[PDB]
Amino acid sequence: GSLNATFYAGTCPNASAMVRTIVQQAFQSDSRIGASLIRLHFHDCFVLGCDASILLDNSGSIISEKNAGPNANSARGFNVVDNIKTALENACPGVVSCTDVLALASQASVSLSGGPSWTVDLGRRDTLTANQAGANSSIPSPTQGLSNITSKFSAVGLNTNDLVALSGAHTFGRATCGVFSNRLFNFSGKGNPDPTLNTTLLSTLQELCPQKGRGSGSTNLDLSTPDAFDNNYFTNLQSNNGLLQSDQELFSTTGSATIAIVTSFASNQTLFFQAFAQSMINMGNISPLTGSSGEIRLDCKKTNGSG
Ligand SMILES: *[C@@H]1O[C@H](CO)[C@@H](O[C@@H]2O[C@H](CO)[C@@H](O[C@@H]3O[C@H](CO)[C@@H](O)[C@H](O[C@H]4O[C@H](CO)[C@@H](O)[C@H](O)[C@@H]4O)[C@@H]3O[C@@H]3OC[C@@H](O)[C@H](O)[C@H]3O)[C@H](O)[C@H]2NC(C)=O)[C@H](O[C@@H]2O[C@@H](C)[C@@H](O)[C@@H](O)[C@@H]2O)[C@H]1NC(C)=O
Ligand SMILES: *[C@@H]1O[C@H](CO)[C@@H](O[C@H]2O[C@H](CO)[C@@H](O[C@@H]3O[C@H](CO)[C@@H](O)[C@H](O[C@@H]4O[C@H](CO)[C@@H](O)[C@H](O)[C@@H]4O)[C@@H]3O[C@@H]3OC[C@@H](O)[C@H](O)[C@H]3O)[C@H](O)[C@H]2NC(C)=O)[C@H](O[C@H]2O[C@@H](C)[C@@H](O)[C@@H](O)[C@@H]2O)[C@H]1NC(C)=O
Ligand SMILES: *[C@@H]1O[C@H](CO)[C@@H](O[C@@H]2O[C@H](CO)[C@@H](OC3O[C@H](CO)[C@@H](O)[C@H](O)[C@@H]3O)[C@H](O)[C@H]2NC(C)=O)[C@H](O[C@@H]2O[C@@H](C)[C@@H](O)[C@@H](O)[C@@H]2O)[C@H]1NC(C)=O
Ligand SMILES: *[C@@H]1O[C@H](CO)[C@@H](O[C@@H]2O[C@H](CO)[C@@H](O[C@H]3O[C@H](CO)[C@@H](O)[C@H](O)[C@@H]3O)[C@H](O)[C@H]2NC(C)=O)[C@H](O[C@@H]2O[C@@H](C)[C@@H](O)[C@@H](O)[C@@H]2O)[C@H]1NC(C)=O
Ligand SMILES: *[C@@H]1O[C@H](CO)[C@@H](O[C@@H]2O[C@H](CO)[C@@H](O[C@H]3O[C@H](CO)[C@@H](O)[C@H](O)[C@@H]3O)[C@H](O)[C@H]2NC(C)=O)[C@H](O[C@H]2O[C@@H](C)[C@@H](O)[C@@H](O)[C@@H]2O)[C@H]1NC(C)=O
Ligand code: HEM
Ligand SMILES: *[C@@H]1O[C@H](CO)[C@@H](O[C@@H]2O[C@H](CO)[C@@H](O)[C@H](O)[C@H]2NC(C)=O)[C@H](O)[C@H]1NC(C)=O
Ligand SMILES: [Ca+2]
Ligand SMILES: [Ca+2]
Repeated sequence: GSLNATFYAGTCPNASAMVRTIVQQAFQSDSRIGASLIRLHFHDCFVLGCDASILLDNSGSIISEKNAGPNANSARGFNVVDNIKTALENACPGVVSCTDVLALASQASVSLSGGPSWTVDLGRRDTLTANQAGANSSIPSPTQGLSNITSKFSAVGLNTNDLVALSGAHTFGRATCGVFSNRLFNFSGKGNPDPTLNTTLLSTLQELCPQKGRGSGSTNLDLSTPDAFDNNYFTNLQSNNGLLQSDQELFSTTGSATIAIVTSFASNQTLFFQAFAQSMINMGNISPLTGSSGEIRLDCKKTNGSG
């Protein structure tokens, strides 16, 4: 419905700088926050479009996406999002959508982490509903395999190029034992660890995530540069060092078109950065609410009139 770069030009011209300022503050105490923030945009877009559905808390009317499988005890940064919103509301009351906040924060997070900048498209509007069931089914799982994951991307209009570049977001941030422990001991019922997992990594992960353990351990998505936004994620894959089954599958899946793309990104960081920016824009374009559909939420946690 034609999101555009200049949507707030009249009404909140400095929105981008303001978001960036808050995200930078946030980074001061939490190295992980930029990663968590971009993930929220991803999880937002993949369920009923980039409509801030994910942000909504439980109520009598709302069964929160926060409780969905991919989100529960995993998704994070909601308080920081509130802090960004509070700044915007103070400068430009009633203007900037939560859906837009997520898009803007994503760019700030990458740029602040040494990554590329891109021109965020704006004009999204905030949903009055959540779709927990959609979150359970629409969002890719790390263990469902590349074909299913690729279908899930297609399903929202994102192609293989998009999939590989976007997977590059795993260049920063963290993962809990449970999302990758299937690799560790009895992979795919084989009785052995995933052979595509670098044995050096395997050994440390095994210690981190003991087989009859509680699963509290957490580690870096990118063992090379856990916080910098760079192409090391791709180089890692070349060395069997991708963390998630879904990560490594991009390189190790015999005959996958993904392999050449990863190699290309591994060779040329600039190329990866350019592709990542375009892909972020593409993801950001998924099924927006626009015009007078939806609302501008005053508090991202709640529909207007609920708090
Ligand atoms: C990026 O996306 C933005 C959102 O779509 C664009 O801005 C919107 O642009 C429209 C105009 O096309 C703005 O609409 C108006 O809103 C005011 C009230 O707030 C109305 O009074 C006004 O209506 C009168 O003018 C009409 C002519 O346009 C008459 O036909 C009408 O009878 C009235 O006399 C008008 O309301 C629009 O009228 C036409 C309808 O088709 C339309 O449904 C109705 O909304 C709108 O306010 C604005 N939204 C925001 C948040 O700014 C944006 O467009 C550019 O920037 C704006 C500010 C305008 O200057 C546009 O002319 C300009 O193209 C766009 N930017 C780019 C580069 O694409
Ligand atoms: C790594 O993961 C693998 C997957 O879990 C696992 O593999 C095997 O898993 C199970 C073993 O528990 C195998 O299933 C069994 O198959 C035989 C014969 O086909 C059945 O006789 C078994 O029945 C059992 O027998 C009684 C009846 O007499 C059952 O009532 C009872 O449930 C009992 O479990 C059993 O059958 C299953 O029974 C329950 C049904 O709901 C299932 O549909 C049915 O399959 C399975 O054949 C085998 N799969 C594969 C791909 O190999 C690995 O376990 C191995 O180590 C041991 C635990 C031992 O089970 C070995 O046989 C396995 O090879 C596991 N490997 C490691 C090291 O952890
Ligand atoms: C979407 O996925 C989430 C996460 O799996 C569903 O929520 C979870 O559902 C389970 C079981 O229905 C709850 O669990 C218990 O865990 C045991 C299962 O191994 C049960 O035997 C035992 O009864 C426990 O009470 C989880 O607590 C729950 N997890 C979270 C974070 O909320 C979710 O399911 C929805 O919510 C449930 C509470 C049920 O009401 C479901 O009917 C309901 O569908 C999934 N949501 C949708 C729309 O599919
Ligand atoms: C590493 O990746 C970067 C980015 O993808 C490559 O540089 C880009 O190369 C493209 C060409 O494929 C180049 O393309 C456009 O811009 C032109 C106008 O400026 C336009 O006329 C043209 O139609 C294209 O749309 C693009 O500008 C450029 N991006 C940047 C930021 O420089 C890079 O390419 C190598 O260097 C470029 C300049 C070109 O000479 C290529 O032929 C080279 O391959 C990649 N390096 C390597 C070794 O592959
Ligand atoms: C298991 O993980 C190991 C550690 O990451 C990995 O070894 C390392 O592989 C890299 C890549 O070749 C080596 O790096 C040099 O060269 C490139 C130049 O482009 C640089 O980017 C690097 O920074 C570095 O200069 C690195 O030295 C190497 N470390 C050790 C101790 O060997 C293992 O890779 C082995 O298998 C291949 C990937 C191949 O590269 C081997 O040479 C390498 O030893 C990795 N094991 C497996 C099976 O993937
Ligand atoms: C391609 C399919 C994808 C799968 C299977 C996947 C799965 C996962 C999993 C399992 C985690 C760890 C969750 C946890 O341990 O709590 C995670 C974290 C993360 N995801 Fe992905 N994801 C995918 C795509 C994406 C995309 C498209 C983006 C952004 C553009 C993204 C950004 C992130 C970030 C930054 C983290 C770390 C978050 C943090 O530290 O808070 N992922 N993802
Ligand atoms: C646009 O936004 C930026 C950031 O919020 C504004 O600049 C900051 O202004 C404060 C207040 O004096 C300073 O403490 C910061 O050091 C500044 N940060 C940066 C990155 O510049 C800026 O003034 C805003 N411009 C307008 C017209 O409102
Ligand atoms: Ca959504
Ligand atoms: Ca990195």
